[PDB]
Amino acid sequence: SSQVEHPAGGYKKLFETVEELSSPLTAHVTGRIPLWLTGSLLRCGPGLFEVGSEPFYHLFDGQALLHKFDFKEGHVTYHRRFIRTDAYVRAMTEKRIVITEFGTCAFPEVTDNALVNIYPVGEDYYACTETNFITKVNPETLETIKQVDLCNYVSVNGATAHPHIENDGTVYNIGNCFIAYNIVKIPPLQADKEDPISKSEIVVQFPCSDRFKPSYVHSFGLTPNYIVFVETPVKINLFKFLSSWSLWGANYMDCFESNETMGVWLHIADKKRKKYINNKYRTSPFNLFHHINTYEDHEFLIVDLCCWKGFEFVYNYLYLANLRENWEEVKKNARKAPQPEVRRYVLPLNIDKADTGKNLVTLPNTTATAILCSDETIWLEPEVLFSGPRQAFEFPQINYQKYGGKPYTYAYGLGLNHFVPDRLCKLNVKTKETWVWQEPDSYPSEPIFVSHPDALEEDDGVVLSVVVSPGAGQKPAYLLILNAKDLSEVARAEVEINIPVTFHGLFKKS
Amino acid sequence: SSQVEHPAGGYKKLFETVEELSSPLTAHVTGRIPLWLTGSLLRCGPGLFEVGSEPFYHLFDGQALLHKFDFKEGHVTYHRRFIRTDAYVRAMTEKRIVITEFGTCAFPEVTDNALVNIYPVGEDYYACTETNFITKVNPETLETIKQVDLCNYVSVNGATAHPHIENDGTVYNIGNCFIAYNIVKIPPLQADKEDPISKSEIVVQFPCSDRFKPSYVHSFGLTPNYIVFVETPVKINLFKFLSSWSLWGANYMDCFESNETMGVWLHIADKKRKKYINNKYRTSPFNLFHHINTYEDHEFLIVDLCCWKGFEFVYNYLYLANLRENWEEVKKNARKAPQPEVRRYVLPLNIDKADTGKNLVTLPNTTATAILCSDETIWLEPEVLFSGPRQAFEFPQINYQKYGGKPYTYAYGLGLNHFVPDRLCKLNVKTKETWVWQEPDSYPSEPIFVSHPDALEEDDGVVLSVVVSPGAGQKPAYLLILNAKDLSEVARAEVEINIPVTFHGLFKKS
Ligand SMILES: NCC[C@@H](O)c1cccc(OCC2CCCCC2)c1
Ligand SMILES: NCC[C@@H](O)c1cccc(OCC2CCCCC2)c1
Ligand SMILES: CCCCCCCCCCCCCCCC(=O)O
Ligand SMILES: CCCCCCCCCCCCCCCC(=O)O
Ligand SMILES: [Fe+2]
Ligand SMILES: [Fe+2]
Repeated sequence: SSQVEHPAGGYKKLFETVEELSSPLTAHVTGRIPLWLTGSLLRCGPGLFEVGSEPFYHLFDGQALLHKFDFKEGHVTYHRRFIRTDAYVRAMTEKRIVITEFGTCAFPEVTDNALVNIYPVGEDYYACTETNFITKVNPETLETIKQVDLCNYVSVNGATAHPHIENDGTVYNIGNCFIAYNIVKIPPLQADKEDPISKSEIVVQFPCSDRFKPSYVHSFGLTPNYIVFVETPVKINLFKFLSSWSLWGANYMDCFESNETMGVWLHIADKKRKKYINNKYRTSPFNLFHHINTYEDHEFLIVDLCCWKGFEFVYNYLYLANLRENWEEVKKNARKAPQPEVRRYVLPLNIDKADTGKNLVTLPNTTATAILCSDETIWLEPEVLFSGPRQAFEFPQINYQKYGGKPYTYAYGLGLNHFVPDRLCKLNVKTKETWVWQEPDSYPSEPIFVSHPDALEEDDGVVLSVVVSPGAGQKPAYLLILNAKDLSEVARAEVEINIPVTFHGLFKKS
Repeated sequence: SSQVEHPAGGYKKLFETVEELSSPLTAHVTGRIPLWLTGSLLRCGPGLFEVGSEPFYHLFDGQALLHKFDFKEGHVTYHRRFIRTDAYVRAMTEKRIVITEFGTCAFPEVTDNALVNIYPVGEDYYACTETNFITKVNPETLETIKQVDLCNYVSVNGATAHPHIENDGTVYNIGNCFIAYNIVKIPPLQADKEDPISKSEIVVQFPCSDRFKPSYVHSFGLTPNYIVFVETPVKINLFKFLSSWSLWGANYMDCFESNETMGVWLHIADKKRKKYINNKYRTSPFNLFHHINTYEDHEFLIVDLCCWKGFEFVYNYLYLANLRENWEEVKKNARKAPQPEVRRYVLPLNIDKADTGKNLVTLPNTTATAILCSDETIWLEPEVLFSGPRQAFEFPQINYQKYGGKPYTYAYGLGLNHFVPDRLCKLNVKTKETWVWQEPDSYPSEPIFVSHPDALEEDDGVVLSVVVSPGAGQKPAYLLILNAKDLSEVARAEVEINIPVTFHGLFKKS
């Protein structure tokens, strides 16, 4: 949990327009930047929160800004450029809001505002949002290369900002199809050197709980042998979605509703046999954005999730007007929102009818349960790993390359305090011990883990976070490097300009 | 959690017949019994697990044995006597099992085998089970005085072994009525000196979820202004219950079944206005035996519970044959049982329709939620206070006289390890810190708190537990005194004879 209030309102700087740079700045280092840290931290976020006098309304509406911190020989640079999307380019051309964003209807066509994340496919990097358009970008210059329409290649209406990436470069993602949820597989770059997106395929399909209302989907789980998909009660109303949007004046946010009675349905597919498995896993209602990690342990799937307890769409609390309120009002507004909680669910793969009415979760080191009912639904209860009053352990990251999809012990996260990011966290998922890093009037980003090259242990490395530190006596922002063992500070690299909120990203080793 | 295995099987001594004493034994003290500790620890349990060659089958079948440790001027005695119930007396007379017990059908009429608890009404003390018969006993000699049939006074078929006792001596309890659950109020002893049981009344009534199947009920919650009842999916099948029992050969255990679809329904009544309040609180399935404590905080009820996650009846795992198995087999048997978990539920008293779809739990220091649905059910999620793999924090006790029904911080409990009692626990319900007391091959009882008589703080006192320590190198049993602050040992009082399992009891100040 956080141990801090924010009466000064410095968090408002997360949602304030900035300018791009024409070339990299030097970042003033204090402490010691590890000499083995060589490469680029690449992150996305909104950077332009109004076009002239026309305002963007929602957290996810501001125009995509691609950020880069470079690390070489203990020295750091910072650079940023707006992504030249249709949304941005046409807004600059016409000097108004042209494309409808998530929560901002444009007055008189799908957004490609790639403000959320960035990931590799073959030798390329793509910025994304959650729509059918991803944007190829140059990871060294931050130039925008190409718009790619996933619909030209596979049958999906969108795809998440959280694809899983296997060690050979294979990319998996999930997307709505208008009804199913399709898993897309993009193969690694092959000898022929042609673009791996042109070899995309749907490998497996998950069914939908309601023919006319698909669930919103933000991420999914992957193990060597299984794919896990969590169907939440946040639904997309397709009657509102597929009508004339500039008639009645709609945006994406206007098309969501909550199903009060379904709870959550969890789904598994066989990854290698490409086959949906018909186990009716059921539990109580929550929103889910980020899976932490998933793994196989005997005949069981361990599914670790950042949950929000309730069926109301958490995105309702993320209009900019609310996030720009003063501290007492920010807290008041979040009182009735769903409560964040890290939960471990355990999914049995061997369902014996003879165990009807009992708990199937026979593993020795969890309190998670799974009850086989007579209708063959399997009712799940979680083991809670972390729970704090409006204190979210969010934007989770692990040592992904070596532990993604596998037995693991540690996760790192961004700590939200009534939705305001004010700390960095580490959770031991076996023991539930936590570690916190926190300074007054400091607003960090998702922490990203980078392994030490001679690491023996899961947490032998650092985490990198971009921190916004407003109010003079300090420089506006900095790159924070923390030791992954105990979250003690190793270094920081201060810059002379503001940085707004960023959502996701990656470290690119060079 | 426990840190101990039990390969020696010493826990079997908890379920072995003992002989009563004709007068008190001296208990050899080591360490220093507090000089302000003056009075008697009174506890009930089974003491006779077979009649001749006819065996009792279930944990709750053995014949009631009343235990007493006396404390005066740093010296301790121990005494025990079988309760002269109809079950016991007739078994001694006829030299066989005459009355059907909970899980033991008698070959050829309700049991009054008062093996569970003991409590005060006016100037009297009554041993109880959960039936319509309670047994008046003498707290100084341990003589049995008389049988009382609650049906002669109030309309109930039974009553729990966990009445609440207000500071003036008022007694509240709950019982099934064959359909409702009735709250019985027994007033304090008045000037006229007549037995307060003759002034018993039903003050309020809780409705039943199923006309033909009432829920099993073990305890309930009480605050200055409210009564809380938790209706679980463990049901009593009245078609099986009310048929001729010695025809098809039935016992009490044979009449229980689990409703797979209702989950848990929570109920509140206005204590002072004597009125059921019609709020449809709903959550997922669990068994519940013991409420820890209940209290009012602004317009909310805080409801702390020892839960078992699942709908299967936990009492199915408590046949003596299973509890007498070897350790590896005990653990194996408990793998599919419900998982124990301490949970805090929070019940809003102000339901505004304008908040439909949202979390009503606006308190600042909980993660518990309560969601108002369109059908007006209020779906609850808990804040988990303690969770360990088959490690139950059970038989909870608090500083009851000063904190029962009120804001509080500390609970004490008996720690079960795959149902085997092997430690004593303390839980801070605000911070979730725990403290443990544990020795190898030692099997404690429910801890009971005694305040230092001039204490101003909540945990300024001691806990008392009766501990079975088999295997030579030690005396068979002892009374354990721990400091309530940190569970560090203060003293023990060893006795030369075995003591079997005991369930509940009290400290009687003299
Ligand atoms: N990560 C926050 C949401 C944001 O990425 C976003 C911004 C703009 C549109 C949008 O749409 C999501 C839908 C796309 C089509 C298929 C259904 C989901 C989603
Ligand atoms: N504490 C463990 C259960 C035990 O007290 C017990 C032993 C024997 C009979 C019995 O009956 C409970 C029913 C009484 C009538 C009303 C329904 C519950 C209960
Ligand atoms: C760094 C963000 C701070 C302000 C917003 C915090 C509220 C986050 C709520 C949970 C996560 C929602 C998903 C956002 C990340 C994404 O777009 O992938
Ligand atoms: C000291 C008891 C040890 C053996 C039984 C442990 C299993 C207890 C399960 C939860 C509590 C059930 C109620 C027992 C006490 C009572 O009858 O009131
Ligand atoms: Fe995300
Ligand atoms: Fe009990």
